[PDB]
Amino acid sequence: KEQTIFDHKGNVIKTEDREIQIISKFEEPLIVVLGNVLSDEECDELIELSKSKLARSKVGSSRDVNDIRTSSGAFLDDNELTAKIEKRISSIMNVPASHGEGLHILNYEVDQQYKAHYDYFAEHSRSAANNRISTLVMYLNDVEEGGETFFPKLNLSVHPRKGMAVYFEYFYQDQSLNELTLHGGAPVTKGEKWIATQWVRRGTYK
Amino acid sequence: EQTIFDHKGNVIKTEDREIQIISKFEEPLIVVLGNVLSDEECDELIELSKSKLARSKVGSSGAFLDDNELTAKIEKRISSIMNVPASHGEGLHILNYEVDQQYKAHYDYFAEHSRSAANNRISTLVMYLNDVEEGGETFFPKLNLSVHPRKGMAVYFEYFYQDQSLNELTLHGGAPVTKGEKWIATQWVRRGTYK
Repeated sequence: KEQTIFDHKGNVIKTEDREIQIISKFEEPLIVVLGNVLSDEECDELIELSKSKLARSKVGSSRDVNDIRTSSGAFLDDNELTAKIEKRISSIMNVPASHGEGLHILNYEVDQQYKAHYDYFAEHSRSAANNRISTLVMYLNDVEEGGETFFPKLNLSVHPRKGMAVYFEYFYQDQSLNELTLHGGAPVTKGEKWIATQWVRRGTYK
Repeated sequence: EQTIFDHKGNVIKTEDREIQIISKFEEPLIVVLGNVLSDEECDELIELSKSKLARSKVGSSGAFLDDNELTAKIEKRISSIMNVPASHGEGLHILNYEVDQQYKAHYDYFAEHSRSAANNRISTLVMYLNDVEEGGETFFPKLNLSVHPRKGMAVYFEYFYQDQSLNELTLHGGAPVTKGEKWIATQWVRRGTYK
């Protein structure tokens, strides 16, 4: 029987540049809370990179490619920081960084809510052939109240904490296990919430 | 259903320490908590357990620690976390696990015909006092949830539901240590006062 993609024994993941803590696991589908994934400074820098990229990509600017408004503008431009972090993430996720879509940065304001959703795409969808297989959500700041990552079919919540992350995979043969990774963010009620996400495809993506 | 544990938001502010709410299994309620004990406090609890043993030997003039300033401070902090007075607690119980030792999964509440059934336990806090190289997870087999040991972290869970099938979902055990050793402190809380 094919084992989980995430393949780590023990209570830490030793990456080239950082020791990540394995905090807790829901065992099937695999959902893993991870500590110390990003430094505080790295969290702050990813937020700043997202803001500065946006401030200079408006209408009339030279590089306002149309697709960035619908809706790829949340992916960071490549630089030495994003390469460093994607390399670390690849050790955590056991999949080369070439399979990653790249660091996607998003913020949630008070009382905003998304529906719970799946991260993988629908069958016969455009991305079905080389679908997403696993996700890493990195919390880039502390949230005074609300903002939990909630898995409603499992009744499991992961609360945001700067530098912490939640990993989950949905590449199971039994499709019901993949559907149990349905998830959304509980509303922020005090503060704001910043996350970086790495979505990993079955095959190479970039 | 309103749980005994009653905390909104992402931190628990006690009188002497801010605790992080890391993750929650919502029913029955299992909460992973960060920053419950300082590293020094973890080291001290272990030392205290060892010093208490070095005095119980034959000819001298059990896992529960004696009451002193350290245990009083910790039980006060724990009482804010668990929303139950420290007087309901059995007191801090220190245990260690060596490589390849295992206990059967079990409930923390007592059987109905137990001497403790009339004042039964209602909730547990397990505090990890050291780091464990490999193994040692706290596992809930009916829920398929594991909490890995991390020095200064804790797992809280309660089993005081009227829906008794929820209490029966809190079956738990420690998975064997395969590298290193595991030290924990546990506070078990009774429905009424105990001490």
